[PDB]
Amino acid sequence: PHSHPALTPEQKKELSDIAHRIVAPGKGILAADESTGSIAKRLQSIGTENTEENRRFYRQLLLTADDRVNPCIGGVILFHETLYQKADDGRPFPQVIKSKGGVVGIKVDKGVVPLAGTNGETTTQGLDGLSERCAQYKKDGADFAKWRCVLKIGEHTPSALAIMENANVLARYASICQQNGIVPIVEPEILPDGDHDLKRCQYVTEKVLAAVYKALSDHHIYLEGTLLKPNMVTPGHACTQKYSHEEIAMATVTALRRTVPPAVTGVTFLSGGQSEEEASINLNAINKCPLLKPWALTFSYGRALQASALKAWGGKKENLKAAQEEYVKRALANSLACQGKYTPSSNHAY
Amino acid sequence: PHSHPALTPEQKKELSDIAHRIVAPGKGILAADESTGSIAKRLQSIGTENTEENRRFYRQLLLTADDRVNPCIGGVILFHETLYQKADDGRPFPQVIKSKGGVVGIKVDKGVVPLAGTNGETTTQGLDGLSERCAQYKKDGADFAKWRCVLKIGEHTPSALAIMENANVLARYASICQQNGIVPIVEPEILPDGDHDLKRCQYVTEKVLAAVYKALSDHHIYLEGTLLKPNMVTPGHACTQKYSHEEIAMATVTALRRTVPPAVTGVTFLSGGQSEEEASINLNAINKCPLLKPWALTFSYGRALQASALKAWGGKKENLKAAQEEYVKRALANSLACQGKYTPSNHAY
Amino acid sequence: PHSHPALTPEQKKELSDIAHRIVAPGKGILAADESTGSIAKRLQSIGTENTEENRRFYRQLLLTADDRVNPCIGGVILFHETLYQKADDGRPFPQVIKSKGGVVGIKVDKGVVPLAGTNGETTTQGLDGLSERCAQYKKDGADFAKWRCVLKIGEHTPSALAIMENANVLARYASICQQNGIVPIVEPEILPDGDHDLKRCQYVTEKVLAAVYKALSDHHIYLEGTLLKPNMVTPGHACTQKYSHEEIAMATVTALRRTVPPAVTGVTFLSGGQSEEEASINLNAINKCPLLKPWALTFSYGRALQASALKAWGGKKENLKAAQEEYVKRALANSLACQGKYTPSNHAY
Amino acid sequence: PHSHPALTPEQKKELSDIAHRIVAPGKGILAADESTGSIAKRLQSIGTENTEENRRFYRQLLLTADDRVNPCIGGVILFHETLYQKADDGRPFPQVIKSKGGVVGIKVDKGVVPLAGTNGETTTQGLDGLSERCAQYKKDGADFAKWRCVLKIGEHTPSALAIMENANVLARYASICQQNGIVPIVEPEILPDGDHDLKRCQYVTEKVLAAVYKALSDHHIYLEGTLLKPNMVTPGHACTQKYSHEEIAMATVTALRRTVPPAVTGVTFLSGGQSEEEASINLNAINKCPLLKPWALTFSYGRALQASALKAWGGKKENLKAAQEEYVKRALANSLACQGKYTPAASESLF
Ligand SMILES: CO[C@H](COP(=O)(O)O)[C@@H](O)[C@H](O)[C@H](O)COP(=O)(O)O
Ligand SMILES: CO[C@H](COP(=O)(O)O)[C@@H](O)[C@H](O)[C@H](O)COP(=O)(O)O
Ligand SMILES: CO[C@H](COP(=O)(O)O)[C@@H](O)[C@H](O)[C@H](O)COP(=O)(O)O
Ligand SMILES: CO[C@H](COP(=O)(O)O)[C@@H](O)[C@H](O)[C@H](O)COP(=O)(O)O
Repeated sequence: PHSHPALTPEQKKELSDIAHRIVAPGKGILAADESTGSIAKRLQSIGTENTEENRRFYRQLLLTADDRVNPCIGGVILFHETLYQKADDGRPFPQVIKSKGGVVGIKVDKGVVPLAGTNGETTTQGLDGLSERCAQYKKDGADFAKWRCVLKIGEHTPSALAIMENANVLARYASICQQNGIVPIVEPEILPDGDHDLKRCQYVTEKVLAAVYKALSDHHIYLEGTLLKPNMVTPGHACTQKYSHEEIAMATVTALRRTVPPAVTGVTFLSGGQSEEEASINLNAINKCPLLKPWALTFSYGRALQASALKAWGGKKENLKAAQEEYVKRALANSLACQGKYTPSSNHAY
Repeated sequence: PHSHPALTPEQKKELSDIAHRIVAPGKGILAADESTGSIAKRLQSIGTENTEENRRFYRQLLLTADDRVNPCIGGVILFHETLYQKADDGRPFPQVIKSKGGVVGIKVDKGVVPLAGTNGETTTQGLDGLSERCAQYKKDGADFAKWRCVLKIGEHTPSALAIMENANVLARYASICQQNGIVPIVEPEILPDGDHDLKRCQYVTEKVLAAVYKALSDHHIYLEGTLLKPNMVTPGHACTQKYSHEEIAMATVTALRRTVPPAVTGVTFLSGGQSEEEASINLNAINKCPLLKPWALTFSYGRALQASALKAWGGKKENLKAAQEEYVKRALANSLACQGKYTPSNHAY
Repeated sequence: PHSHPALTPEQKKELSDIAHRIVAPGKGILAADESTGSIAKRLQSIGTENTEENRRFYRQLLLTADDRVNPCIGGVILFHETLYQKADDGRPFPQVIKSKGGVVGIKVDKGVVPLAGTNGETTTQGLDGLSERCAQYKKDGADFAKWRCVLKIGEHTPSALAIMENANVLARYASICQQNGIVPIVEPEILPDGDHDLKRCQYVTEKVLAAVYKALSDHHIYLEGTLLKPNMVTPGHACTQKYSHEEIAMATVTALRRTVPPAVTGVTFLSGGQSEEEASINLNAINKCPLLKPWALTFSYGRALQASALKAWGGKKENLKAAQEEYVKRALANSLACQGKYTPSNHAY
Repeated sequence: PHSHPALTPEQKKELSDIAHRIVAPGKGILAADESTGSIAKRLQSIGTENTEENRRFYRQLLLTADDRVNPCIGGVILFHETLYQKADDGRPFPQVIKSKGGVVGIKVDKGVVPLAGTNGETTTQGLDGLSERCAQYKKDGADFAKWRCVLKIGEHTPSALAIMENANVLARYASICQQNGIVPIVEPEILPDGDHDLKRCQYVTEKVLAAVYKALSDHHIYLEGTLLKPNMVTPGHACTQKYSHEEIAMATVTALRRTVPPAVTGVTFLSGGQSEEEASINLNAINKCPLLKPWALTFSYGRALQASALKAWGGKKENLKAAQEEYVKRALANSLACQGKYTPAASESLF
C-alpha cells in the first residue's frame, strides 16, 4: 500500500479549477458531441442531408447563440470533427466557446461493443492511443472529456461482469485524461428502457455508482478533478406506476448521497429520453430536495437543450434566429433549474 | 441485480433516528467498553486490583458524573459485563445512561486473530451467534454496537488481503446489527504505530475506507443507520517530520471527503494514543476545516475521556468527586470541539 | 506481493500426507457428522427417540462394522459429541476408526445463517475460537475437518454476494485449520433444489468453484493440503428433462476440469439426496469419464452410505448385524465406484 | 447467475481443435512476431538496416527452413506486416506456414502503456476495433493470436492494481478472439529483472496466474480453446543464489499445478532472457518433472529459436542456408525438450 502519486499538486490544482469552472453556480454543459452516425439520425428527423457543412452550420447555430447563454453554459462537449471546425468569421469553434465563457470539452470514447456471454450487455472501447489523443486535444483547446458507458436494467442485467468491466474502463479513461490535464466526465448511463419501477432504478443506480467509485479509487483517480454524469433515478419508460417530480428528485439524490463521495466536484445529469421541460423540472426538483447535497447538481444535456432548436431550424438558414431562440430559452431554464430557481413562470421509504 | 430489501421503512427510520441521536450537535460517545484484559491494564497503571467490584466502581464513577455531561454525551459504549452491572443506587447501568440523555451501546466483537500468510496482520472474530446476542442486547436496552478491526501501516501492510477481509467482516457485522435494530459503529482502525509521514497515513486511510464502503454496499448496509469510527489522519507515532493541527485536520477531512458517502450519519473519531488535550485540539481543527463536511464529526473517546479521571481516582473510594471532575472537563472540552468552539494549497493533500 | 509463508515445509508435508491418505485409491469418506438437530430428523424417520445413547449406539454400529470396510474407508467425519464418545468395550471412537485404517475427521462449522437483503440465501458461521478448537481436536485425534456452505440455484441466486461471502468464509476456515495441522475439506454445496437443467447446474458450479479457488489463493491456502467436497453436476430435482449417468459424469468432470487446480489432492462428492445406488452409479461414471482427471474422484457420503443401515436398524439393538451389513455393502459398492469398477461430443458442455 | 452461452458447440469444437493442433505432441511455437521497433533492435545487433525487405527476407529465412521443422513447429506467430508479405516464390507467408503443417498466429496487442499512480507498472492496449481486426485475420489465414502483458517483481510490484487490470484486459482480449474463431494465447509475462530468488518468483507467478484465471472465468472464456504463455519460474537475473534445472522445473510445474485448470489445452513458455540452450534444458526438465501435468508443456520462443540464426545470417543473402541450419537445430532441440527427450551463441545470455 505505497503511494506513487499519479499527480503533482500543480496538476491537481489545474484539474480542480477546470472542474469547478464547468459547474460554477448557475452553469451546466451543452452536450453537442453527437457522432456522425448519431447526428445523422438527428438531421434525418428534420428532412436535412447529413453533410459536413450542415453539421458545421448546426453546431455554429448553437455555439454562437447570443450572450444570454453565457452565464448558463459552463462547458460545451464537442465531437472530434467539430473541435476543428470554424465559424463563418474564421474563428475555430473552441475559440467561440471560450470567448463566451465556456470550457471546451471533447468526447473521446469510440462507442459500445458487445460483452460476450451476457444478455445483450456492452462495454465501451476507446483506450488505444488515448493519452496521445488527450495531449493533442489539450493543445487544441479542450480542458475536459466525456466517455459514455451504457448499462440496461432487465431480468439478468446489469450483470456483475458488465458492472465491473464498465467501471474498470471508466477508471482507465479517467486516469489517462488526468495525466494530460483533462478533467474526465464519468458517464455510467443506466438506460430507462423497460417497465421496472422507481425503486428498482434506485437500487441499480446505487450498485453501479458504488462500483464506479471503488474502481476510481483502485485506479488512483483524483475525484476533485472529475465530474459524474449519471442518469437521474426514474421509473422505466414502460412502467405503469406514476411518480411525482418530488419522488424522482428524492430517489435520485438519495442514490447519489449513498455512493458519491463529497470530493466529487459536480454531478452533470444526462437527460435520457426526457422532454426538454421534464428534464428542466426534474433538475429543479433535485436541487430543491431538502437533503444535504455536497456536489453541484446541474445538467449535461443533448436532446433536452436542442430538441426545439433543431425543429425550428428545419435545415433552413432563414430559421437561424428562431432556432437559436429555442436553444437560449432551454439554456436559461436549465440555468435556473441547476439553482432550484426554475418556475414554469418520508426519506426512509427510499 | 434484483432488490430484496434488507430493511422495511420502519426499520430504517428506527436506525436513522438512533444514529442521529448519538451524534446530535455538540454530542459525542464515551467509550467505556474495555474488556476484562484491557481494563486490567488500565487498573494496573494505577496500582489497582482487577476485580469485578473495581471494574463496576470505575464504570459507575464515569457513568454517574454530574449533569454537565448530559449535553456532551450522545452515547456510551459498554462491555458485556458492565451492561449487566448496577450502580450503588441499584439502577442498572443502561438505565443510569438513558436517564442522563444517553443512548446505550454494546461492543460485540471478540478480538483480533492472526491472518496466516501475512506479516503480523489480523482480522476480527465475533460473528457466531451474533444475531441472537444482538436481539438480547436490544431487549436489555442497547441501541447501537461497536466492532473494532485493526490494520497497521508498515513495509508490506496493510495488505490487500487484510483490507479486503477486515472490510468484509465489518459488513457482515453491520448487516446482522441492522437486522436487530442496532446501529453498528464501523471501526476500521489504522494504528499510528511507525515512522510513516502524514500523507502515507492519508493514502492508506483513503484506500481502507474505499474498501469498507464498497463492502458495506455489497452487503446492502443502510448507511444512514450506521456510524463510522476511523482514526484521524496523522503522522506515525515515531515520524521525524512534524505537522500542525491544521494540517492534521486537512489531511483527515480530505481523506473522508474522498471516501465517505454523505449518507453516513456521523463520524466518531477514535483518539488512538493521543493525549486528552491533543485529541480535543485535533477534533476542533477538523471541525474548523474549510471544506464541506456533510456528516457530524465528533468523538468516540476512551483514553482521551478517561486518562485523568483514572489517575485522580487512583483506586480510592474517596477520590470519586475529583475523578468525576476530570471526566466532566474532558467531556465539556470535546463537546465544544465537535462544534469547532474549543480553545485550549489543499491540492497538496 | 511478498511471501510471508503461512506454513513450513514440515507443516506442508504433514497436511499433504493426511490428504493423500484419506483419498488413497479405492477409499472414500463416511460422513457421520450430523448435528443433534440433523440426526434427530434421521432418527424420527425410523420412530427412534433422539437420546445421546441411541446416537452413540448408531454411530457405534457404523464405526465397528466388520473389516471389509477398512480398504473402503479412508476417513470418517464426526460431529463434536461423537469424537468424545466410547464404544461398549471402552475404546474411544477415534481409536476405533484408526485401528481400522481410517483418518478421523471433525465437522467444525456451526450451521448456516441468513444473508440479509438476499432472496433466502445464507452464509455459514463457526470461525470464532476456531483455532483453539482445531488444536484441541488435533490433540484428541482428528486430522481433518469439514465445513459446509450452502448455495441455491433460483431466479436471482446464487447472487454475487452469496458467492463471494461463502468463498471467503471457506478460505478463513481453511487457513485456520491448516495452521493447526488439520486438512480442511472445503464443501461449497450447491443444492439440487428447483427445476433448472444440467447445463445450468454446470454453469453455476463452474462460477462457484472459480470464486472458491480465487478466495483460497487470496488467503494463501496450501491446496495440496486440502480436499474439495462439491455437489456432482446434475439436473434440478424438479427438472422434467432426463439425462444419462454418462452426461452427469461428463458435466461434472468438465466443470471440475475448468476450475479445480491439479494441485488439489482430491475431490470427495457429497451425495446430496441421491439414493444409495444412484450416488454409486454416478461416482462410477465420473471415474470412467474419458477426460484427464488429475485428482482423486471419490465419495464423502452421509445419506448414500447410511440410508439402508438406518432402516435395517430401526432403533432395535437386535438388528445390529442386518444394519451393519447394509452399510458394508454401500462401502463396498462405493469403493468400487471410485475405481470405475462398480456394476449394480464433449464440446456440448 | 444465468448463462447466455458465449459460444456454440460448433465454435467450441473449432477453437479446441485449433488449440490442440498447435501444441500436439512434440510441437511448439515459433514467435516471429517482433513489431517494427523490436525487430529493428534485432537487426541492429548485426549491422543490418531496418527496411521492409530485410524484415521480409529474415522472416522468409525462418519460415522456409527445410522440412525437418514440420514436426517440431505446431504454430508460428507473425506481426501484422509479415502476415501480408510473400516469399520469393510469390506465396503469402501464411500459405507457406500451412504447407509445412503449421497453424498461423497473429499478434494483436498494441504495446504497453504506463499505469498512473504506480511504480513504473504498465497495462496493455489494443482492444479498439479488435473484433473487426480478428474477423479479417481469420479470413486471411490466422487461427490464433497473441497478446502480451508485462509485470515486474520489485519492492511494491506487481501491485494489486497492475495484477487486476492486466488480468482483466487479457480476459477482454481472449473474449473478443473467441467470438471470431481465433484461439487466444494469454501471456502474462513476469519479467526476470531484479535480484529476487526462486521462491519469490514462484509466489508472484502463482498470485498472477490465480488472478488471470479468475478474470477469464468472470469473462466467460472457454479454456479448452486457449493457451497460456507464462514465464518459467526462475530466480531474478541479478540473484546471487544458484539453482539446478530440476529446481527451476519443480518450482515452475508446482506454480502451474496450483493455478492452471486442467481444461487449459496447453502452456507455451516464453524464453525470456534465457539462452537458447538454457531454454531447451529447462523446458526438458519441466517435462521430466515427476508431478502430474494435465496440459501440454511446450515452447513459444522468440530469441531462443532465433539467436544463432540471426548471427549466422548477418544480413548477408549468401548466409541463407547457414542461418536456416541454426534455426532448424534449435527447433529440433525444443521438439525433443517438450517430450522430455532432450540431452545436450546457443550459450550466450539473451537477457
Ligand atoms: C448522442 O450523444 C452521445 C451518444 O451517441 P454517440 O456516443 O455515437 O455520439 C451520448 O454520449 C450523449 O452525449 C450523452 O448520453 C448525453 O446526452 P443526453 O443528455 O441526451 O442523454
Ligand atoms: C478502549 O477499548 C478497546 C481496547 O481493546 P479491547 O477490544 O480488548 O477492549 C479499543 O477498542 C478502543 O476502544 C479503541 O478502538 C483503541 O484505542 P482508543 O479507544 O483510545 O482509540
Ligand atoms: C452427515 O451429514 C451432514 C449433516 O450436516 P449438518 O449437521 O450441518 O445439518 C452433511 O453436512 C454431510 O457432511 C455433507 O453435506 C454430505 O452429506 P450427504 O452425502 O448426505 O449430502
Ligand atoms: C515474451 O513474448 C514473446 C516471447 O518472447 P521470448 O520467448 O524471447 O521471451 C514474444 O512473442 C515477444 O512478445 C515478441 O518477440 C516481442 O513483442 P513486441 O513487438 O510487443 O516488443
